[PDB]
Amino acid sequence: CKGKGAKCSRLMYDCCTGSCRSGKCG
Repeated sequence: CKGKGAKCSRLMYDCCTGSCRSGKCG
């Protein structure tokens, strides 16, 4: 996963916190 605030993609839940937030994990 990525650290909340890490550029993510369309939507593939790759955050360590939750989901994407405006293109940034969160």
